[PDB]
Amino acid sequence: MNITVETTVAAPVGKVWRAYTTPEDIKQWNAASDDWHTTAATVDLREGGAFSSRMEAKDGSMGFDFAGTYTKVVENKRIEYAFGDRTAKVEFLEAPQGVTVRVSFVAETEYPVEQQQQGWQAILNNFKRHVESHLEHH
Repeated sequence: MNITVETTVAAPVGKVWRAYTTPEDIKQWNAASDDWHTTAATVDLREGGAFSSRMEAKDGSMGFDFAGTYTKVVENKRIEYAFGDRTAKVEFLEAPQGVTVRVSFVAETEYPVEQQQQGWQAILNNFKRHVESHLEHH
């Protein structure tokens, strides 16, 4: 199954796209802890480029290992990449009222379809909150 999620934000396409693939920006809404756990996020912004972001737990709070590599990028607007044994493609749409960000990915059988849908949507929602924190828009 293919799972699709979408989030619309009131921000310039260039700023959203650049923030979408900045690791320091990613840390703003993910990959951080108060109880002193080791997190790091990296993004390699180039077609064919490869990157990995990881979270670690000192006490056992949270953590994970995510890796991905880019296969195609178009007009800073259409991007396809692979992550582990699954793949995803993100599209950026310019709207009169705002910019819409759409992410489609292949379902992982180990996790419920609904849980994955909400998870990836939450990521875009975190991107929305990132915009809101970095732009009056709220």
